[PDB]
Amino acid sequence: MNFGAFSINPAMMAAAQAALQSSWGMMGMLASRQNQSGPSGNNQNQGNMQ
Repeated sequence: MNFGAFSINPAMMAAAQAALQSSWGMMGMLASRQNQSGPSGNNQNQGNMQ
C-alpha cells in the first residue's frame, strides 16, 4: 500500500546539516586559541629575565 506515499520529508536531518554552520566557522575573537606562524611565542626560560 506504501507506493512511496508514506515517505516523510526530512527535517531533523535537514536541520542537522544546517547546524554545521553554527558548529564550526566561528569568529577569531570568539576562539581565543589563535595560531602563530613560527616560534615567535618564545616559551624558553633561557634568556628570560623577569
